[PDB]
Amino acid sequence: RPTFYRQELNKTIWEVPERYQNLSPVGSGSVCAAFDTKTGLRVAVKKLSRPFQSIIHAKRTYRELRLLKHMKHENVIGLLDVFTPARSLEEFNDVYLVTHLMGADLNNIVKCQKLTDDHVQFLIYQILRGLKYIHSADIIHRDLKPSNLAVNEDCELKILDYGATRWYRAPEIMLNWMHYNQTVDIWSVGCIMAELLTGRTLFPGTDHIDQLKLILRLVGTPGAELLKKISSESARNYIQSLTQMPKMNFANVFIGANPLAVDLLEKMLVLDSDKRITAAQALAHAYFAQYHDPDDEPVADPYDQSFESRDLLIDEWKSLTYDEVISFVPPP
Ligand SMILES: Cn1nc(C(C)(C)C)cc1NC(=O)Nc1ccc(Cl)cc1
Ligand SMILES: CCCCCCCCO[C@@H]1O[C@H](CO)[C@@H](O)[C@H](O)[C@H]1O
Repeated sequence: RPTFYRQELNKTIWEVPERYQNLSPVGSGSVCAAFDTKTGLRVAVKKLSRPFQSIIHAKRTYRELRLLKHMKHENVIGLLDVFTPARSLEEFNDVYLVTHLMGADLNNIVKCQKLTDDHVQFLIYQILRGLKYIHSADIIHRDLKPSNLAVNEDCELKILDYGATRWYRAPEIMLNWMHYNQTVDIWSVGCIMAELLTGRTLFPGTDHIDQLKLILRLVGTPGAELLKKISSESARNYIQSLTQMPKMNFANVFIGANPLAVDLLEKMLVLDSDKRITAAQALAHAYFAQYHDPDDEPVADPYDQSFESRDLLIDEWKSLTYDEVISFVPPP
């Protein structure tokens, strides 16, 4: 066990190994930047907020650790370290997660820089590349947005989840469809890409209902073949109540964009989640011809998610989380 030192950052208490120094708050779980004395690189340390307060927090904590420990991809957050100041399972109450500090997030990059088409190609390719991997483990991000994308000075990108958000969310979520295919993340990609192309939020809704109305104005109210799939009659005529919108021609919306980008946007921003391009299909799209390599777009090892169906006690979840901390092997 390393020696742990205590500190206070925004009234919050931080006990970390001496390995990490110059802790400076970045986010509020709360996130600090730090200097890793072992490797000489800048890291980000997230302290989990009250990780075992309820059964639901506790399962979420286990979920987070298990997830991060599995992610081993260039375009997805990777775990460098996980620690607790506790020496036993009995004292165990805090969890800290360590990852490589990429200098900025995608929102704080697009806030001034007008990106070129080549930027869009490369940034979107990377998002789709990490998503191909995430999807292959049967994981859905569910909250993809520019603030959940870390970018370095080479415009290399990693997908993570730091934990309006609605601006990038699939319409079938905001209407609790329940199901969700993995192309909910593809909808979010379309929203991001559109914004990288125009420099403007695509659907900047003021609230939940404005969000949906802005969406329908672009993509149109549901076609016959979509309505054909709606099990619930309540839902079916709630939809058939809303103003009947024609689908917009995207070429007439993204006026000066690369016609291949417009074509890809059309395949991503389809209302019917069954008709949406997948991550793997999108990688093979001609828009990314300069970046696509079918032998360097890897998929994930099998990910055992059976815990998700389990209903356990706080101490059980807590205990399983502790085992995962102890058994952690850092990357090379
Ligand atoms: C919950 N979750 N889901 C994912 C995906 C889906 C991208 C693999 C990633 C994560 N979790 C995180 O990305 N967590 C995290 C940990 C430390 C820092 Cl400094 C920032 C973020
Ligand atoms: C305004 C109404 C637009 C929302 C239409 C939802 C289109 C998605 O379509 C549905 O999505 C589910 C996602 O889990 C799939 O599992 C269903 O089988 C599919 O039919």
